[PDB]
Amino acid sequence: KTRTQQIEELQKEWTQPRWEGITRPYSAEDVVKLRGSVNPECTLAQLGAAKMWRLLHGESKKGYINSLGALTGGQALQQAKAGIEAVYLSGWQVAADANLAASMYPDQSLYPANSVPAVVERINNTFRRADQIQWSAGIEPGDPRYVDYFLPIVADAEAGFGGVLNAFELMKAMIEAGAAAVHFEDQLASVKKCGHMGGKVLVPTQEAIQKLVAARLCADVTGVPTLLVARTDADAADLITSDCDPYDSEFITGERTSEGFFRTHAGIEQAISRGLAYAPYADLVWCETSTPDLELARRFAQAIHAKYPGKLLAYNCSPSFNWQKNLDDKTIASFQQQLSDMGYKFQFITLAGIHSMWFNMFDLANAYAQGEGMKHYVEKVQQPEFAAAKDGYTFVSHQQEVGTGYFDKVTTIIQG
Amino acid sequence: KTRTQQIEELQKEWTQPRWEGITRPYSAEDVVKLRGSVNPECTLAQLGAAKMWRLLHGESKKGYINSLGALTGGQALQQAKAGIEAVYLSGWQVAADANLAASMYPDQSLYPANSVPAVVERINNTFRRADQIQWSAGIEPGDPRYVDYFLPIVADAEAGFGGVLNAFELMKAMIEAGAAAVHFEDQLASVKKGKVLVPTQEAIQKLVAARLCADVTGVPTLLVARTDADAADLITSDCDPYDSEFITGERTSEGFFRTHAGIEQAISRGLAYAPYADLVWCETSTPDLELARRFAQAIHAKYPGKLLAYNCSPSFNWQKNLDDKTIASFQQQLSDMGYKFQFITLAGIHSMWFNMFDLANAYAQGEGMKHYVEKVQQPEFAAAKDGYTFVSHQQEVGTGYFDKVTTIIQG
Amino acid sequence: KTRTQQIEELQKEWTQPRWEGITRPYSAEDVVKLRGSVNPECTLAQLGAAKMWRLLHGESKKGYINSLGALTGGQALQQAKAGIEAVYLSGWQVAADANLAASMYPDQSLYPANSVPAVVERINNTFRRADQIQWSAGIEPGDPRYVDYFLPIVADAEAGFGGVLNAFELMKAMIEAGAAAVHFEDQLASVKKCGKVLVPTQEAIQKLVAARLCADVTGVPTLLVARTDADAADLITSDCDPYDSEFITGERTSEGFFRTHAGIEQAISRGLAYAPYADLVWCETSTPDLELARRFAQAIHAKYPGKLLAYNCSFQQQLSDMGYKFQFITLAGIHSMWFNMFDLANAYAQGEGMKHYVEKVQQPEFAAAKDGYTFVSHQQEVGTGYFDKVTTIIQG
Amino acid sequence: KTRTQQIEELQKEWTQPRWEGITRPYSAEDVVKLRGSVNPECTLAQLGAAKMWRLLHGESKKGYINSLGALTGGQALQQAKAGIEAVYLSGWQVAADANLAASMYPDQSLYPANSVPAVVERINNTFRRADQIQWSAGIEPGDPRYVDYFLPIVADAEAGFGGVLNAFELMKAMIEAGAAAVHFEDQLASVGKVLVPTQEAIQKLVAARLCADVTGVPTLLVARTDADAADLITSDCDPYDSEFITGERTSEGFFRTHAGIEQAISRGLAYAPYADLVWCETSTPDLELARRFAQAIHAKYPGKLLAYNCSPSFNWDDKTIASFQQQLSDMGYKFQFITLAGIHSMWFNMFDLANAYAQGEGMKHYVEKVQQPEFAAAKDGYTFVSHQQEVGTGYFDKVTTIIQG
Ligand SMILES: [Hg+2]
Ligand SMILES: [Hg+2]
Ligand SMILES: [Hg+2]
Ligand SMILES: [Hg+2]
Ligand SMILES: [Hg+2]
Ligand SMILES: [Hg+2]
Ligand SMILES: [Hg+2]
Ligand SMILES: [Hg+2]
Ligand SMILES: [Hg+2]
Ligand SMILES: [Hg+2]
Ligand SMILES: [Hg+2]
Ligand SMILES: [Hg+2]
Ligand SMILES: [Hg+2]
Ligand SMILES: [Hg+2]
Ligand SMILES: [Hg+2]
Ligand SMILES: [Hg+2]
Ligand SMILES: [Hg+2]
Ligand SMILES: [Hg+2]
Ligand SMILES: [Hg+2]
Ligand SMILES: [Hg+2]
Ligand SMILES: [Hg+2]
Ligand SMILES: [Mg+2]
Ligand SMILES: [Mg+2]
Ligand SMILES: [Mg+2]
Ligand SMILES: [Mg+2]
Repeated sequence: KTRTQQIEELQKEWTQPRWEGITRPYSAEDVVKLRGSVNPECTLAQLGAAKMWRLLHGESKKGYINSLGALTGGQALQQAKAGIEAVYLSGWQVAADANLAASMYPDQSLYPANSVPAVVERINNTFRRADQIQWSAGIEPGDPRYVDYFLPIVADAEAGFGGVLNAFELMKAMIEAGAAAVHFEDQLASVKKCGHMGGKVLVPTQEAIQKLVAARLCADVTGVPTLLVARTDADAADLITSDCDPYDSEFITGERTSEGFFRTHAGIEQAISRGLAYAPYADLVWCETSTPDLELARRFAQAIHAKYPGKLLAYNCSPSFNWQKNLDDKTIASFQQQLSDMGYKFQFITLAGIHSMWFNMFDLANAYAQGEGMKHYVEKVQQPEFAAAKDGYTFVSHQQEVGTGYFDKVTTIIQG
Repeated sequence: KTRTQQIEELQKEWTQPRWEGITRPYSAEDVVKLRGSVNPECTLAQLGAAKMWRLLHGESKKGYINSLGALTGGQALQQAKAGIEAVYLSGWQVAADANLAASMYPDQSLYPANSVPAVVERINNTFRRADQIQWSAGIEPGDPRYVDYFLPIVADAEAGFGGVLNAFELMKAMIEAGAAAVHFEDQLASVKKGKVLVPTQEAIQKLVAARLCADVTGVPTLLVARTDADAADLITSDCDPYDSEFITGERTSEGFFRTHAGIEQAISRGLAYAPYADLVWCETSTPDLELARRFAQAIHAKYPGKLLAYNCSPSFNWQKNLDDKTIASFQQQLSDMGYKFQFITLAGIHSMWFNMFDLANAYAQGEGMKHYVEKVQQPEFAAAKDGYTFVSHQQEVGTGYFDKVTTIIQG
Repeated sequence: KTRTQQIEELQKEWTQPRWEGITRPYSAEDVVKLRGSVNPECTLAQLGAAKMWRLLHGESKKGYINSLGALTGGQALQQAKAGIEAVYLSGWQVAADANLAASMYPDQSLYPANSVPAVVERINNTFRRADQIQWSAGIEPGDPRYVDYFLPIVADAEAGFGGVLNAFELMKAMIEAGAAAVHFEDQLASVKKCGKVLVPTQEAIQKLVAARLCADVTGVPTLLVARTDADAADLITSDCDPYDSEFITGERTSEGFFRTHAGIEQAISRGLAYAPYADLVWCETSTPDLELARRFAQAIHAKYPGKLLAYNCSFQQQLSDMGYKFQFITLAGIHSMWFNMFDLANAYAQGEGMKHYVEKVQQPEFAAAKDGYTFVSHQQEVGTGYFDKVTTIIQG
Repeated sequence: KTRTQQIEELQKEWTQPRWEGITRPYSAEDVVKLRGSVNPECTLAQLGAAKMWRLLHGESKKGYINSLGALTGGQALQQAKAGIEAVYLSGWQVAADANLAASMYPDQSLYPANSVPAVVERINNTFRRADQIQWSAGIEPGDPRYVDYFLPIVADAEAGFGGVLNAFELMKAMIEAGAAAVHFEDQLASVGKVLVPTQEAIQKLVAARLCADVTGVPTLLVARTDADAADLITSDCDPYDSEFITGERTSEGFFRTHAGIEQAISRGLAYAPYADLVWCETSTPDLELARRFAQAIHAKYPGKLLAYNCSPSFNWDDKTIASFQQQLSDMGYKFQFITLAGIHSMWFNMFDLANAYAQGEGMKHYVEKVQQPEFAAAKDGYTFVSHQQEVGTGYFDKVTTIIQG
């Protein structure tokens, strides 16, 4: 395709409804000059981004997408079998038990920058195998047992691991691996303040914006309409690294710490001002929260929507607290539905996969180690599995689940 | 430390009780010429082997070690916290969800040969973090709240991924990562159509190559010889006269020779591998007591006290029969037969995959937070009384430890 | 695309000239059932295959492709700049200084099976960068200074590291990483007893088939090179294949291997058996011998006229006339690297340090500039200017 | 070993000559509390650190150590056979052709942080193999042909890839892989170059020293300053920098400073008490410029080890070109190195070879450019002529032999 042809096709694409309300501080010619003469296709990223966009605009089963953090390809596989519509890939879970340094870390961006994309690839590879198994058995799209295994993957890009070029390279790796959406945040975890009423440190609004622009540019160069999730940690961060951006002057207290940080007035107002600033550069806005407060959620949503009506929002929980300690059972039950009616169409439990995994190993192990080992394995795992069969669980047939049937057909064809 | 002194040491070490009944077809001098002038220490491998040996000879709580396959450092950590004494690292689980090709594979040796070792390192790194957290908090060995995190790791080396040098290099990767014990099998999974065995002498050479690597590194790693002869009715060649009684003479189109699958063949291989390994294992698909008693009696008629290992996948609805009473005492009856190391190979993957399915099937339907509270958070809070500490997730992964490191540096 | 539709597109493509004379023991239907509902695009593999084919059928500059083994993306970069048309990726070099076990090994298939594909990926990434630098600076295709950086990569899959499924997975890795051609051999390197050991003919054929099936499943027309080590191997693992009976003496070794009559006659029967399943046939050799080369070629062409051959290295022109259209020195990259490092360091260690660096490297680099060598400007070569543009665009 | 014994041994060790002039803002008890009850041995790191220290204190052949940037284990191997006493591992070379993202990058800390440590491991493994070959052939320390393959490795940690914890973890990976020395800098390539406040740069040097102490290995720490060409600084939080801070702030919010040898010297003097070596990065080779820095450093810290580099992006009179490294040695620059020697050697020669080869009469140029010169060099110690042996074919043949009885 000629350069001029590529420029014209982009200019036209940015007029499409997918890009309504999105701001780009660069031109189509800027994008096309960074591509090179050959631009490799990223099939899974293309499919994931398209699918995610549709689910967020009327095709989800419940009107909203609710996800659970997953740290292995196999956890994501079971989610797809259970009916989950999008996979959430948590950086925290990766730091603790699935990173490339092969170490257990706390959530402070200590792992090698290419660790999340590595997990994205594992998940997509698992999805491909399942799809192959299914296709080779002749079960085709639109069959009474046809499971669509390619769930869009939402991945945690932390703060980009450095400057704008670092965020640019990480975005590229996420896309090449097949992620459907990526989230960037405005706190600098690498410099969290120690001691004295310390905590998370924000970067100036402008710096956080350049990272979103860096991720959008990389996406545009590759030609995939990847969803960009702008996250703000300003609700709880009362420290900023600098006062260079006039937009933040109203939250700057004047006091300075020994590191050179400037104190700010933390709270929903600062969160709202970050939310509004990132809105035109992202497809989804997320305001990090630590408590299940429906009223605060409404307020945050109303504020963003007064300026950007219909803007898509995301809502999380780790969860770090005891929901039952904070709320009554009926509110716990209708929590996600209420959020959805406020505009939170993407909701998730960030650490569900690790809590699920670690707790169940502990539970089985604890009984097993005391004796009567096989009875515990039978009562805690096998019996529950047989009962789950009715619901779509097929791992009871463990050889087939991992491709044994698929590879047998390969073998038979080769020696055919 | 010089060559002669190294030679002298080895010779003396081999007269120690650890090596009783063990045959090595080479010399101490052969071992030392393969070492180099500098031989890096393997602290974790050393500690795990010595501990694993002690547990198998009287220091285990129940008289036997019962394990569960783990595929993440975190699963292992929870086992350590629950009182498990050794970690079993299954090749099947790695092929399915934790290998270096980042792909889901069936159990046919398709993943890159350095994958199990990578998981060993992950596990030991998880244990190193837990131990540091504990130590930083002032809790030391002897202290009643001290938890010994360095559980010996038993790893799956399949058939070595090639010839003797491949097996030699794999053993080496295993030891440098810190495995305490390693198992090698006599089937050739790269051709599973049923299972296919290699000649008895070929299997023995792989065991020899593994033992040689360990002696070169200088670590007493435990070697587990596994035989798949109970289910293998094919052999690659008739070159070994030891195998002639099971070879009928019939050859298949692939050039393989038919044999007679059964405990008789299993017994023959077990007897041949015995003098070369610390433990002997006859892989089974059916957890069957009479079969197990028959195998152990056979081995023990010839090598009294030989330590055995027993596994189960286990197969679907296997308990479908044995009465509940046989199911509950199953592991104790085995221990009395000599099976001191028992393990459920796919426990970890079943545990993980099923629970994710269970949580997600309910959550995808609605009332999402209720299901999370009822299936996870509530049960977690109730297990805190038993030693589960992940209820406080930030402390578990080292936030407190690293915050302290930051503090020492800043001030 | 529909299953049936996919099946039809496959039947039709197998009638095209690209596949004349190639045998496939399976059906299109078989191929399609293994694909899945989604088959990711492999852009670089497609381009590499299409280009390697065209170069072998009239578009090379000299009527033949001569390559040099490369072990780093940078080495490949310099080759592209100097005018080479195809990159040769040696497994021996990978085993010695570029494998995923991070160790130095002899050539005995000791390294992790995904190691070669990892280097294929590095080379392709280096090429993408050079291309981006050139494109971002305006130089477009057809420019009097435009260098086509996407050189087809020929990579060594050894014996596929195990059975038919491992070869299948290895081929998949090669293709996903962007290889244009891959070679499989009939010796079992993991068993070189204290010479070479061949596997029955049917076994080597099963691997060629597995390799071709994966390429067909991916939809990429990757070139498959069948290599035979039978010219020097006098040992075989088994006598199960009737086709090999005439070379088998009956003598058997302590390992249970059968002695065979090695020589060109053994190489010719393997060459002939593999011909229909491969795009190129290669009978590995150690010394340049035109008469031997002429004999192997006449024997293959008597049954498969036109069959392209590969030649492990006016010498070159006659070979080319005989059909040896792909010629290469497998270990050039490592000899080039280690020798020059030794040269430079030997002198440097003695004294007059900067003088030796200037005469052995700087001066010569300067003279090189006139021939298309651009690394004298190393900040630019590595993309400092490309990322400068990225930065500039993001910040305004 | 007891917590108490550990603290005690640690204290006595800090009074040893290895540590004179070095400041540690933390106590022995702090170190031991971060260790864990089991502390795995780091054999290669111990050997390389001890050896590097000895070389720098009289045991080198020429009075100074001159190195060349290497990016593959094989390149290091040839340096060992060539007489080089220390291996230099450049981050620039790693960015361009040997990083874990498998991509070619400019030198702006864009590659995965565990990339350099991965190359350290490759180099040490190659050395292990070369040593095994030798030992298995009966050759031992003292044999007229015995080569000491374990050269200390000097490795580039750039700026630690983040905050103090990233720097801590990076150092941990360098030591576990077996590096003998590591360099950290005060610029922010992630951001001409921008410097960080002096206290921050120092915090990274302490983070690295702390990890080494916890591991129990006396690793060498090289403090590098980029202040000779840096006119920007991220903040004015450190009074120690106040005199170079002009007052004019940039649009990014960075502050302008007065760049020059005077800036480098103050960074140089501020890092001295925390590093084992001090290095003031340089673009142009000026002896006088190098003399002022050295003298200036020594006024306050007599006999402080200094390091000096050459890209050389340059284009170097012949007499001064030939005595250059001899003169620096006299100023106190005991560790000298050509950072990109490795990549230019490799890339240029492949260009030279391929260029000739592509034209025609290929076999001819290969023989003339590589093979003939290799035979000629065998005389001087080059052994790759016998390539099967160099990589261990003979060592693995012995293994096979012992195994099959
Ligand atoms: Hg892509
Ligand atoms: Hg603090
Ligand atoms: Hg990009
Ligand atoms: Hg600013
Ligand atoms: Hg919020
Ligand atoms: Hg939530
Ligand atoms: Hg070790
Ligand atoms: Hg070893
Ligand atoms: Hg035999
Ligand atoms: Hg059995
Ligand atoms: Hg069992
Ligand atoms: Hg692909
Ligand atoms: Hg394939
Ligand atoms: Hg056969
Ligand atoms: Hg030949
Ligand atoms: Hg040649
Ligand atoms: Hg270590
Ligand atoms: Hg450390
Ligand atoms: Hg400061
Ligand atoms: Hg300087
Ligand atoms: Hg220099
Ligand atoms: Mg996160
Ligand atoms: Mg297994
Ligand atoms: Mg090869
Ligand atoms: Mg550097």
